[PDB]
Amino acid sequence: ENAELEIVTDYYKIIKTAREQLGISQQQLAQKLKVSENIVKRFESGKLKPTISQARQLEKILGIKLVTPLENNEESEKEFDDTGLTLGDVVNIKEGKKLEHH
Repeated sequence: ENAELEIVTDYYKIIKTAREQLGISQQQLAQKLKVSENIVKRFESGKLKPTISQARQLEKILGIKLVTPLENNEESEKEFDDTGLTLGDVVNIKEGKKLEHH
């Protein structure tokens, strides 16, 4: 049934373009949100949606949104979760912060 699918997920183009600009994996995103890789595919297929506190955290999850390698106009305040920034600021003693997709 195609009425039980979704495109108004709050998870479309706007975020999608940009999470990919950061290269961070499905499994890595899922930690940034306390969920599974398997749920995040479920949103990207229209089968499931995030909740309101989660929708609240997606806005905040990247500090950003919007952009492809090509998208030039993007004027909006950078807006990131504090655990997203400030508890993120590690591995601190190494360069660039030593992430899993690096």
